[PDB]
Amino acid sequence: GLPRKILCAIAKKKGKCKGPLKLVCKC
Repeated sequence: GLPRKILCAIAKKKGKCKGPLKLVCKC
């Protein structure tokens, strides 16, 4: 899988960030 920093770039661009990514990246 992709790194949590790279997943977060996509998550905040699409507007879909959730646990654990939301806690990890502070979305």
